[PDB]
Amino acid sequence: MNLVLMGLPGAGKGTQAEKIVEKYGIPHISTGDMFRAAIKEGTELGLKAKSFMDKGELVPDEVTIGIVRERLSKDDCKKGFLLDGFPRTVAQAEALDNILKELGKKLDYVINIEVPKEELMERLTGRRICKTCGATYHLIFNPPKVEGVCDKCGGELYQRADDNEETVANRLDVNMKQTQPLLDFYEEKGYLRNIDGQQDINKVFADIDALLGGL
Ligand SMILES: Nc1ncnc2c1ncn2[C@@H]1O[C@H](COP(=O)(O)OP(=O)(O)OP(=O)(O)OP(=O)(O)OP(=O)(O)OC[C@H]2O[C@@H](n3cnc4c(N)ncnc43)[C@H](O)[C@@H]2O)[C@@H](O)[C@H]1O
Ligand SMILES: [Mg+2]
Ligand SMILES: [Zn+2]
Repeated sequence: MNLVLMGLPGAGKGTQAEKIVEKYGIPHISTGDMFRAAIKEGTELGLKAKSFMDKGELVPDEVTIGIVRERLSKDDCKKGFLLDGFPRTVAQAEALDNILKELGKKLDYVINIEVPKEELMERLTGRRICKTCGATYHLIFNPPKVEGVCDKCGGELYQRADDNEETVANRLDVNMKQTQPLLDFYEEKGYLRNIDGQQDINKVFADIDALLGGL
């Protein structure tokens, strides 16, 4: 099961990834998580990635493609993987097509979670994230059981630094620009599937899981 999740910032990629992982346990490969970890530990690639992230810009394609190519070469990706947030440019999609050729592999689906851009700033500025397990919640749209507390592991919820209004405006503009050409690229391959991201979280997943049924 070789999958890509795509979607504009705040459409609900991470939320659906956790469900897909919870049910199928395929590795979750998130370029955002990889960069964020690189930052936590002060590698030079991490420190250079931070300046783009802080501004809501994309990290350059060469860097991103390099780390994905190395990550997909591991034994845990031999039977399946869930790419989350990569590709997000056509150039990344071309790279991925060729990385996969090198490995003797092919994508099964690119799952695009669609939500109108005009709803998305609200989704990110109100997001709260578990410090321990990374599960996400939203103060209005999807709150936790107890204010301040993750329902999964009990950890404390924080605001991600790039979920600032100004950074969010730039992330939506940057990703909007990249999205239509990427959609066209995969629509031509035949394995792009669009999911209505406006529905409730379980129903979105239901729609995704209809596709994943043939493992
Ligand atoms: N490939 C690449 N190339 C170059 N640079 C790269 C890169 N990948 C990453 N980067 C760099 O790293 C940065 C961060 O990238 P990354 O971490 O990938 O962020 P992103 O793509 O902006 O996605 P987000 O995590 O913001 O949103 P999400 O859709 O996953 O939302 P969630 O499920 O939490 O949901 C959002 C909110 O909505 C809520 N919610 C979700 N679903 C629903 C629903 N159905 N109903 C109600 N509320 C919902 C949630 O509770 C939550 O509060 C980039 O800006 C860039 O700088
Ligand atoms: Mg995410
Ligand atoms: Zn948690």
